[PDB]
Amino acid sequence: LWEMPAEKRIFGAVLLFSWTVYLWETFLAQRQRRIYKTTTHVPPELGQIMDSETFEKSRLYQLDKSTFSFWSGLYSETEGTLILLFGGIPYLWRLSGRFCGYAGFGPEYEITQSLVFLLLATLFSALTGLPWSLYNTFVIEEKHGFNQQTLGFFMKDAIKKFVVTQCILLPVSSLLLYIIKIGGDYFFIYAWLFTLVVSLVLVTIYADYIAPLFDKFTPLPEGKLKEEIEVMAKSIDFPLTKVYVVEGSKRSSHSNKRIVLFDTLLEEYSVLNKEEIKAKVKNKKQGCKNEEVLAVLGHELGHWKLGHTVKNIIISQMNSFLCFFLFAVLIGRKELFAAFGFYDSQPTLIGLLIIFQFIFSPYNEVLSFCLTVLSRRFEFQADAFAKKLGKAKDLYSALIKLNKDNLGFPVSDWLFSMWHYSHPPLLERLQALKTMKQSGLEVL
Ligand SMILES: CCCCCCCCOCCOCCOCCOCCO
Ligand SMILES: CCCCCCCCOCCOCCOCCOCCO
Ligand SMILES: CCCCCCCCOCCOCCOCCOCCO
Ligand SMILES: [Zn+2]
Repeated sequence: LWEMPAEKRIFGAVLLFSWTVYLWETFLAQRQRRIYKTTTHVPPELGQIMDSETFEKSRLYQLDKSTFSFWSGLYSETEGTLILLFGGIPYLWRLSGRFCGYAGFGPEYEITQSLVFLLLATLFSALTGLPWSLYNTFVIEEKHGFNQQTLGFFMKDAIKKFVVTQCILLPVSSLLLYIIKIGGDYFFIYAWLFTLVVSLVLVTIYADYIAPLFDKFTPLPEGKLKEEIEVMAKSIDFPLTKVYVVEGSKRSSHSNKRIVLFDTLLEEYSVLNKEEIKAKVKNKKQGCKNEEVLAVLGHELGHWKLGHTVKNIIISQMNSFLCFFLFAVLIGRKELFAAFGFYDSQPTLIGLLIIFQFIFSPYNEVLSFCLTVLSRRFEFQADAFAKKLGKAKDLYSALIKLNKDNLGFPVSDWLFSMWHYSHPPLLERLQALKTMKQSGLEVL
């Protein structure tokens, strides 16, 4: 192994790391699936939190998602393994060159060929994802009562998302690739700065110019909820401007500056809210009453007051800086390219692909995991901020009702949930909302 050629050590290590992660995640998923199969009546830590009918409905939902997840993750690991072993990436590259030369563009036009590759690669991935997304939407989600869309809506939506993605992706990619080629030895600072500016622009225009292409937004109607939101926002110096409702119910009954609220979150504005004896119980409808929406807003506004959003932005740009720096260190190493079937050329984009996705693999995994732990910490802090606003009782209630409307299963394997859950389990959140309050607490 030591004496194995570097190009073989590189390829082998990327592929073995892939398989290792996949086996670790298959192991974890099995432990969680076992809980769905095993935990067949409500535990006593939970009598007050779910009734037996909702519990079975959630267990059955989550178990179908888990089975679908096993097959998706097996197909995805196989497809990736086979692409790597049989050179699908050099193949698609050479195929992109072939399109270029029948349009009169020779190999010297590398960025052009790169943009063709970007189009085909994203198309391929879009196409191979489509059977799975259709099955999840029109079998799993349909079966358990959540899907609201037709196939025609689904396909209209998919094409529009793909087109809009290309409209932004390709021009931005031609420039970033140019910048990389024309800077140096400090090109990576300008590469980093350009991606920061693109990221800033995109985030600044998304609400007005991209989001309304895909969803219907309407102002929250005048009433008691609109006014309590305004009071709360003032109370924390939040410069609330307008409250909008997004008609998520065009897609799904699931429920999740400006404030935007899903209509499925709102008992009295959900579009989806608008028999042998009882009949009456068939009045159990979706969304949260107003005092619950407010506590959830209290939580969301905690992410703002506590500066979590600013911390996430800083983390992502420091990470982006670090990766562009290391890309600069590594991109002259011709063995990295040869590992993946690029012998006669070292295209810049192929370089980004290999270094950011393959070589940086272990760092990407460690960082994902670190961000997941941090996320859990921020969620407890946002819950605690709503407690501090005086809304613990309503947030407690809110989390139970949303868990029910979305059929969350509130028992999890501790290892699976440590690895995967960006929000702490429901029961851990409810216990935290029950604790005491405040005095001096100056016992540092
Ligand atoms: C290459 C295309 C692959 C197509 C995707 C199939 C995904 C397989 O997952 C199936 C397992 O879970 C599905 C559960 O939903 C069906 C419920 O059937 C009714 C049982 O009462
Ligand atoms: C020679 C080292 C192999 C030890 C780890 C086994 C990896 C198995 O994971 C495969 C899972 O993905 C399905 C597609 O890959 C099938 C080939 O795996 C064979 C591993 O030699
Ligand atoms: C993990 C805690 C989740 C709660 C807060 C979510 C905050 C969103 O953070 C994601 C930010 O990433 C997008 C990058 O934005 C680019 C802005 O560019 C910087 C301009 O100076
Ligand atoms: Zn939160």
